[PDB]
Amino acid sequence: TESWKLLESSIIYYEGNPIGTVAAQDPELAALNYDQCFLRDFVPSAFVFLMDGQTDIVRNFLIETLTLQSHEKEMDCFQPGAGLMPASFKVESDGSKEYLVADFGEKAIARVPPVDSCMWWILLLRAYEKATGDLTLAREPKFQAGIKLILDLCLAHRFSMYPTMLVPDGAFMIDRRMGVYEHPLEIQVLFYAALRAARELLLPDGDGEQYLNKVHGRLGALQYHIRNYYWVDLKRLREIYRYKGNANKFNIFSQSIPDWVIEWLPEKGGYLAGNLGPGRMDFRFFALGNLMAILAGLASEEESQRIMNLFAHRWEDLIGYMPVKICYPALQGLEWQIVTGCDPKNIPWSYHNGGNWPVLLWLFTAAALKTGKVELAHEAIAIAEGRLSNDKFPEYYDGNNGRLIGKEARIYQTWSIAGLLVAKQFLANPDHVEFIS
Amino acid sequence: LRETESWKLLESSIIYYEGNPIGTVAAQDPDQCFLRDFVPSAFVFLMDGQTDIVRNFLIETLTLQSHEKEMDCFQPGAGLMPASFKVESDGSKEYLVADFGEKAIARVPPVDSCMWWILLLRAYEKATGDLTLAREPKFQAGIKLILDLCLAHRFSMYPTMLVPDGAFMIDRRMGVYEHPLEIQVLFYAALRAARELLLPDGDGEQYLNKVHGRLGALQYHIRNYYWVDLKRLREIYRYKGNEFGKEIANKFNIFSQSIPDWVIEWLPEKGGYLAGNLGPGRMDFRFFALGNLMAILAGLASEEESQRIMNLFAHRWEDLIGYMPVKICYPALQGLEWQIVTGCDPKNIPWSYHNGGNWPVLLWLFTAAALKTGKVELAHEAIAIAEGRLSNDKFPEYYDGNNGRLIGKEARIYQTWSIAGLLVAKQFLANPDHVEFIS
Amino acid sequence: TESWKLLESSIIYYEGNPIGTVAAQDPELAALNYDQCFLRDFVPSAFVFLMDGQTDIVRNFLIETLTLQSHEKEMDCFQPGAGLMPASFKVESDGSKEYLVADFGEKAIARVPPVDSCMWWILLLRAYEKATGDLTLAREPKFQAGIKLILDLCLAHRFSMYPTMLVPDGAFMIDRRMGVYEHPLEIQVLFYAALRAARELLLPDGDGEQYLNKVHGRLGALQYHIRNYYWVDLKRLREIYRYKGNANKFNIFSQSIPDWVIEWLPEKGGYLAGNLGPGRMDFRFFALGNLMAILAGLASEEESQRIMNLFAHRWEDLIGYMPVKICYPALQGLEWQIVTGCDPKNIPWSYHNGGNWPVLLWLFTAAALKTGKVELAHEAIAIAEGRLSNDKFPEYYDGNNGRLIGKEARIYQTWSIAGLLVAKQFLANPDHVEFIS
Ligand SMILES: OC[C@H]1O[C@H](O)[C@H](O)[C@@H](O)[C@@H]1O
Ligand SMILES: OC[C@H]1O[C@H](O)[C@H](O)[C@@H](O)[C@@H]1O
Ligand SMILES: OC[C@H]1O[C@H](O)[C@H](O)[C@@H](O)[C@@H]1O
Repeated sequence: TESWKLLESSIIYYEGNPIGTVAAQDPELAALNYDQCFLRDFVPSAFVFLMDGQTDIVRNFLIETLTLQSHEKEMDCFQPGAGLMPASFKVESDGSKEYLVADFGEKAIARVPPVDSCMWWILLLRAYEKATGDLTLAREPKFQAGIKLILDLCLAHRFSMYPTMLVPDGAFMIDRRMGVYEHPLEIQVLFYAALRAARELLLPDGDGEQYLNKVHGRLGALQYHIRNYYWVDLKRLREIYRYKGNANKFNIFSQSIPDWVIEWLPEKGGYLAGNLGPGRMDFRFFALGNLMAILAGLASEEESQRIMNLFAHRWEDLIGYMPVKICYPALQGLEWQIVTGCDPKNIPWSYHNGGNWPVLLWLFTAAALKTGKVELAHEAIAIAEGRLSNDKFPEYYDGNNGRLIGKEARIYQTWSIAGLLVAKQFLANPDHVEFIS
Repeated sequence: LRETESWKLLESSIIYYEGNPIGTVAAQDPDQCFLRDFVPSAFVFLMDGQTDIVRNFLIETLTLQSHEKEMDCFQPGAGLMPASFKVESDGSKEYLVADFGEKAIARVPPVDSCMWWILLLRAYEKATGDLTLAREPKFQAGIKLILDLCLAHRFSMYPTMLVPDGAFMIDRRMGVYEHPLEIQVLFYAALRAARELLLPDGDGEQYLNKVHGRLGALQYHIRNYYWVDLKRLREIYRYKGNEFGKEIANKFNIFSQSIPDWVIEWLPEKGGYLAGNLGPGRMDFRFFALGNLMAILAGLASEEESQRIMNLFAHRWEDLIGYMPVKICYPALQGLEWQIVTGCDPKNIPWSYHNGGNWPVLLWLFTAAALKTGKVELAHEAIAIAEGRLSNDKFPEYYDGNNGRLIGKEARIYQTWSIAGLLVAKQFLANPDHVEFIS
Repeated sequence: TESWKLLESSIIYYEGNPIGTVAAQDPELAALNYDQCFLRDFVPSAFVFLMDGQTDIVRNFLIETLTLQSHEKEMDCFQPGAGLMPASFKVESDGSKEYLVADFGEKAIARVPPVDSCMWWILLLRAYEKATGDLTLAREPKFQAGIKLILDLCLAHRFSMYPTMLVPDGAFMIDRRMGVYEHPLEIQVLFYAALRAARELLLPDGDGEQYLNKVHGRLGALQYHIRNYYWVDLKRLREIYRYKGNANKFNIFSQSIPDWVIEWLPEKGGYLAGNLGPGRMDFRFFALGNLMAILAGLASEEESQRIMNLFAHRWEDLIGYMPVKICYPALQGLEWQIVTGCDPKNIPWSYHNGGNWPVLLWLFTAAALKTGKVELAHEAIAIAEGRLSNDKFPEYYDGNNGRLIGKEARIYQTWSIAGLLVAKQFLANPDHVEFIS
């Protein structure tokens, strides 16, 4: 079919071998960095290849990125943690020899750190092991060392009383300044998910035993903290609205609860908030964080049900014309200005700021399946299928309900293409959902 | 239909000049004849068969054109028609006095008045069968003088007609300057009429050549650049800014971030409309009813395009028709935009008058367009709504509010074209062949 | 000196001959259309060459543009008036042959019409005749025909009761949407100035006699209308503020007089307003319109004095760090949005919207000289000289007082360079001011 053929065209070969897929195949626009392979972008590609049985590419991807981990990465005589995985890479030729060049954030726009990338790497490594049955790769000293360098960076002692992870703005899939600084849901959910993965991956050698305990320790803390403090429902909103200023551990002034939240939430709906920090709660709903919370089992069974109840009751908002809304609602007017620095790629209901992202369909489908809401997966896929092909698989969609093709969206965006495929594969064989859960 | 209340108010409205009927007053609110206002009145009379008044009207208004008018030490184009005229008595004789814009509030020029004159002449012709009138040397000269002004050479590459703000039914500053839809549509319609009405005799062939050239360029321009639907909207939203060259998509440099949020949500999948205005760096996305409805009747819109406009009305019935047909334009300018665009004009406050008001007269255009596209149920529902209020409300000039719940703030009562509007619409409904006069 | 050498480098040769100067010599930025010769840009260049005695270039410029007038210009099967001069032109090669390509507005951004260009052409033709003493050029049938085609376009009967000229937005030096639609001062002043020029240029043959009368007729009307209706001073503001709604011929609601105007105007200051139309008066101050009104003698003697009194009392606003402010004040916030269509090149105090333009120094100097305010010319030139060279002659400056180098300004902008030169030439020999007056 059309989609498989596009996916194969996106494949990047290195020394005769396939090692990844390009971000997009848009002929008209500037190559920019979309000719590169992004670690976060490759995940849904990997899943298609894993399910198809052609696993070489995923193995090689993991081997090459592990080697990139060891590359030299710096800006102005300062090195980040050694475990840092890159945002993306591409294949360059100096005459006859081929070599890999990575962007670890020293080339990236706004110099954002690709914090979710080392998380996805660990998750994908686990996904690869479960899908193939190849235990050989994770056992090697190289990979054990690489997992450990990541954990060193994650579990490093920081100035905080909480087990969450502190990041600058634009740390995850949202790579632009969007007020997702401090402790955004996505990073915490993926952090948790990566810690869970690390348990089966870490060999319990003398050194490893030290790591597994730290992992198990943080997993517990992290789950308590996210479920008790990030969780939002009407019951919880009533509690927060009545809190005293200066029980409230984060000093939330109830006048700082938005109007829209109260009217938006159905009685049986709920979700994990976007962010938590001193004097601050981000009541914006972030899709990927919430769906992965379901998949990774971070959310409880009821909480998972309440999230899908929320998608059901607020379908136009969160799915509309193109699944899935990245976050809701959009920053608008002056708020857009202060929070994003007048970032013109993120105008209201566009891109990170309220846009609709096809790739997220694969997470929505998995999470719908895990919670038994099959009808919702059918409808979301039906919606996506009706437009994507005709629209040439746009990177994103814009507007309250995703009616517009994204303002600066690239066409033939690989994870949009891969997102649809993976969602159809899950629908055909729901047991494959185990790989991401 | 002559026994009915409306007809009686219409007969009362008639102005007489030396024992001859020449027009109708704007209102009988407890005055003078506006050229644009007379059109619906004329339509009722012609269908009923009283044509002497329409004929006399065209004669008298043609004579006024030749009158010498000036502002200060400068005189404007010879072919300019007046906004209105009235009968002032010497005491010993009756004579006609005209307002060509030199007496008008805001000193605006009535461009549409000339348009409507030509259209009414054709309307006269096609209803009576009388060809003699338009063929008279006087009328040929009159038509030509109007064409001289419309076909005035331009500095720009736009085949549209350049005008100042408030140059049509909206006679007050409303941000309708430059290239407003209504004017372009009536311009097109006036050119069409000029194809039949003009004689190739003498200088006639030279005029027909300029007319035919413009009709094509103008039709192409409006359909390709003013037309708005989701498909087209998606293209514009993805335009890159600051494109320079002969072959480029964004010829008018529209910045997508400037496109309002309401438009995206307002359009139905199967609906569409022609934009309010188009100029350098600007697109007015406001829906304008008279321009859009005339674009259907004059055949300026294609068949599909005409269907897609009526789909919009149906899908957005409360916004466009609501309590009183028909919303003059949507949406209202509000807050700081109303200030900047209208100059804090207290008569055009949000959802009032020109700025989002509902105007009875527009019902006849809506009915005509409904019939022509075969959506009769819409004309019927529209007439039903209007019929239920007007008589009781004493036929107000317009209505105010998002949906026209309020009677117009400064609306005149017993407004003639409000009355005529309803009569015309009913006459079209009874005999849909009468729609051929404006098409 | 540095400036002469830069000016010569800008010179454009055609078939071995110099025919004009490029807009800018900025190496780093995209060539765009700044590699072209703009008719409005060439004027201050021409003046330098006229004063230097090397006049060939100006003669050839006029001959070539006259030929361009006769070129085919259209968009979508519609032709503008035959007299339309182009915005700009450049030299192209098809192998060995060289040919001229013009932009008449069918290539221009936003499709703006270069209405001021045919005006400057006539003015420059007159300037050339007076400076050189060459009466040969304007007498030729070609040039008489060309002047006449322009007049046909200008004096064409339009739907208006006034003698002013109706234009779309972006018709003059301000080539972007800036609320200068309808009847902007600049067009009216230049129109007047061009009509005055046409009197000495038009041969009084049988055909010409018909033209001269129309010219003389319009000159009178136009001057009355501009002086009586556009003129602004406190006396006039008091009159307008007390006007009744619905004496007031343009229906100006006194609540639509801005606050800033009243406080801004000194007792002995005055100016010609930016625009006049139905229900509308643009109280913004536009520099070029006002200065040319002085030069062309459109303004009276006292009115000219009151304009310079205004520059003197409001020097920081209108001159500040870089002469001269193009218009004051800037459109801001929401007003910028509605009026300019969120045009990012025209953000507040930037470019057309409140920017400071070096080129305008040559008009300021001429107008200061004509009115006897020599000290003001010295100071304005002193100010300009201190920055321009070091800044590499930026196209424009930004900010309330022109502290910033213009946001997207090109460097080595020819009319910035030429502007300074012409202003120094005028200061050295004030009798040369006659050429533009
Ligand atoms: O498609 C590759 C990249 O595109 C954009 O930069 C997205 O914001 C980022 O999340 C993605 O990884
Ligand atoms: O009824 C006479 C006039 O009334 C109002 O002024 C309307 O704005 C105008 O369109 C109409 O022609
Ligand atoms: O410098 C050439 C051109 O540059 C910019 O486009 C200016 O707005 C314009 O006035 C000038 O003619």
